[PDB]
Amino acid sequence: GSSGSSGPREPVVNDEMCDVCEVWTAESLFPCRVCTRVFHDGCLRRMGYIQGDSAAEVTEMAHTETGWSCHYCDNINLLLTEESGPSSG
Ligand SMILES: [Zn+2]
Ligand SMILES: [Zn+2]
Repeated sequence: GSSGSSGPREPVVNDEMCDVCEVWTAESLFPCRVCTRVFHDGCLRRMGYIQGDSAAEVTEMAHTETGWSCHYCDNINLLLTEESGPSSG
């Protein structure tokens, strides 16, 4: 194979490291910032998590404070009809 890596000084460890890249960036990380679990939208579609035809007229609107909310959070922040269907009870 091949080997070659040194440096007894390891970089800071942040819990906000992509689960597919394990890397962060100054700017806001996707999907969200607060949501501990961070994963690049592309890392999902690529690997094989989404691969769904979700043609939309939007590129990336997560960074913003009030934009897209990942599944984990699934917050009803966005102002729009979110008719839900909970188990009849
Ligand atoms: Zn990633
Ligand atoms: Zn989220």
